[PDB]
Amino acid sequence: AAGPEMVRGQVFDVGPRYTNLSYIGEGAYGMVCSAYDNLNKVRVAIKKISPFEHQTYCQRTLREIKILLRFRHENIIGINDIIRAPTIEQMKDVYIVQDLMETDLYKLLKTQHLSNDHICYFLYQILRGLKYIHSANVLHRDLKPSNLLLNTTCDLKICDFGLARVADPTRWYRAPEIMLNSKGYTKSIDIWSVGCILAEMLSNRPIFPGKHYLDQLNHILGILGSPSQEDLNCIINLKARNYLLSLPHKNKVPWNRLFPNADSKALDLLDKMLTFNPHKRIEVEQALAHPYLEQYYDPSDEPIAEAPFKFDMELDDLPKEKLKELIFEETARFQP
Ligand SMILES: */C1=C/C(=O)[C@@H](O)[C@@H](O)C[C@H]2O[C@@H]2c2cc(OC)cc(O)c2C(=O)O[C@@H](C)C1
Repeated sequence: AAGPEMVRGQVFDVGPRYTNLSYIGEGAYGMVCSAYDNLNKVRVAIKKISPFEHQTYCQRTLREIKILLRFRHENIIGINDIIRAPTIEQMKDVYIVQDLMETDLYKLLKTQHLSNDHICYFLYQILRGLKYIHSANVLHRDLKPSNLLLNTTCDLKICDFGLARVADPTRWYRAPEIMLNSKGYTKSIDIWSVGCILAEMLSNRPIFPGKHYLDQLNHILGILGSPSQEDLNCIINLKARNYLLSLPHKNKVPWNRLFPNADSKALDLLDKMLTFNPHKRIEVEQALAHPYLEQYYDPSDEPIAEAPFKFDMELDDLPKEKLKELIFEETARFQP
């Protein structure tokens, strides 16, 4: 049929295996289409990426592929297949094939009230995938509703691991310690994000929607109030600590005034996730065992990674041509 299929001007060269192309999205260098996998007789999502001229875009691509080839968990989108040219010279583009999901949490939150069972079930599933990621000693680092994919039966998968890193322990879902001291290197960063997502499910409305960089921190303290003395001591960067002190006092807005209609158990969980001090922040295993998730919590049915990562390339500084090379090698699993 014709030649290489074309979607909105962009070449989508996915051989005869995948046909019936239909546009879904365009997150910069990466267009997402749905397709029909003629081998497996299913419909799939296919992401086209062209990272090879940007070290950063190569690092995200390598990281995502490396991680996701190694992960196997129901609440994490897996990689079915990767398509690419037989020679690194001709490898200009990379197509990642994954399960077609039906919607995402962001989309879903702009159209629907979530019943408490649903919020509970989505939360559960987020935390279940998170437990597996963290057992692998990996930080997602970019949890937000658009990275939470949903099917018609409410199965939830975590997506986009391009910012993931081996733990070294949008702006709206960023832990405050990332704004404050180092480049945020604890698992509690992900828990924070999940608190933001929880709050968003409770009200259909982002909890800390900072319009600019320092505003994000004002939204956070607007709600949690000024950090306590002990909490100030965890900000160990000179300029951040002093900045915190230069801020006018702020009251802690109680959770039931922001969410008058929420399950009080959900709000208790929310509190522990949206804890300023990262050391006092609830961890994933305790989050799952919280009373709020009582009906889904099943630790015999919450797999962990068999072995934790410890990255065989981290601190990169690798040139693009080198990253491309590893991307070529890691994508080789899938070549004829
Ligand atoms: C999953 C990570 C992302 O890129 C997200 O930002 C995601 O929101 C993008 C979104 O296009 C995907 C998408 C959309 C639908 O229909 C709503 C179904 C899908 O299966 C996917 C998908 O699989 O996204 C993957 C490729 C990336």
